[PDB]
Amino acid sequence: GEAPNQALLRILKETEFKKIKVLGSGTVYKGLWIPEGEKVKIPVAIKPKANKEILDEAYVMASVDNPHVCRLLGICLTSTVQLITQLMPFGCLLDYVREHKDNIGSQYLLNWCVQIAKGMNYLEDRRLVHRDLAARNVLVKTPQHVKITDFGLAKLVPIKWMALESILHRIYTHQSDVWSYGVTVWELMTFGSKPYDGIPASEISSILEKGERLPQPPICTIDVYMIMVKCWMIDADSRPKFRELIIEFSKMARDPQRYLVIQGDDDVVDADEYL
Ligand SMILES: C#Cc1cccc(Nc2ncnc3cc4c(cc23)OCCOCCOCCO4)c1
Repeated sequence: GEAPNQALLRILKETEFKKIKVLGSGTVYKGLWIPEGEKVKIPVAIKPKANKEILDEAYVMASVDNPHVCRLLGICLTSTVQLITQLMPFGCLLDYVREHKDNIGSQYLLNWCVQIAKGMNYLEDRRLVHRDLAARNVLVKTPQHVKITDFGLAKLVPIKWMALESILHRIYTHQSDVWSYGVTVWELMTFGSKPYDGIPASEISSILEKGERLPQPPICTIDVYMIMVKCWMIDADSRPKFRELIIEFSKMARDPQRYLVIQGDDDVVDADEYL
């Protein structure tokens, strides 16, 4: 009794877009997409067995439409399978936060938390479990506007971001995503620290069983840290809902310095305007 997935799968002529540079290495390039009969230029990222998987990704990305999730613009079916998406010029948020450590205020950190919760709440609406929420998989369109990406694991192994019940019984829920939301917030609040750094993943299951959790980040008031901790409750239903994380961080974002203590407080069209 599910709704029909009427998303459109756009097939792009490879002559419609111009690669311009490698961004990473699986390979992602920067380029420009010029819809043939349209006077627009669109900044884009361009990304058996392997083909099957990347098309699962294309499936998920084409089926989401929300200001805080990356949506597939199209695929190109040439010698290889290329996913074409909105270019996120500032890269992923894990790198971004490490590079600008000394220039990120409480307002930005809390706003990122709100926007990521909105993206995740949207995916919950769409009955989608991301299964790989993490700061590396959140992209930065502008410092003011981040979006969740990498749906290569989503469904309707990153041990250090995973709910305990996922490490134990490979169970995954919107509430196991909340757990990953909490590890991702911890990544941001520590300006990109590696969680459980030095602790091999084999030990993670046991550490979490003894009751250990990531420590309280220096800039974090107990209010913010307490929210993180709640995402790490053993009882998955005792963890916050995304719609609540949105609300709580919204409140905090209205007075950020009360919640984070930080020393120093032509013819181009962005994809978001190409509908
Ligand atoms: C289709 C598709 C698809 C599916 C999953 C992930 C991505 N990934 C991306 N989507 C949009 N824009 C990006 C911009 C990047 C980038 C990756 C991007 O590479 C991060 C490495 O750091 C370089 C920093 O350079 C600045 C810009 O880099 C694309």
